[PDB]
This record gives sequence, structure tokens and C-alpha cells, in this order.
Amino acid sequence: GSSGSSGMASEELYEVERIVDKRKNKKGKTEYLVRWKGYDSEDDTWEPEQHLVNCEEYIHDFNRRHTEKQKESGPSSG
Repeated sequence: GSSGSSGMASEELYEVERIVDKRKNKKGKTEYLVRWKGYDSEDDTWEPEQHLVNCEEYIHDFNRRHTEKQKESGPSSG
């Protein structure tokens, strides 16, 4: 299905496009490499999962990619 419906935005700062990387800070904080408008590919920044609120989806998806063998595949019902 399609998961990503806008809801009360009205000119927002920046919407998480997707995760390109993820790591922990020397402090021990989890940071996920997410892109944003204006920021080129090599301009991408690092945001802590904390700042990434309601972005679990993306991260989750991104995590799945990295993860090796975890989620089961299914056919297409309709």
C-alpha cells in the first residue's frame, strides 16, 4: 500500500526525504543520514532519531534495507 499522507503542514521546515546512512555519535546517540531540499547529496546532514519524530517509517524502511534476512516476502493480493 501507500503510506505517506500529508496532514496539517502549511509551509513546513523540511520533510525527511529518506535515510542514506545511520550511525552513532561519540556520545552514544543514534544519527540517521537524511536528505533535505537545498542540501545536495554531499550536503546531506545527520539527524538523531530523536529529532526524527514521526519518521520511524523511513528509518524502519531504511533499517530493513540494511538488515539482512528479517522480513518475510509475500505475494500480491490486490
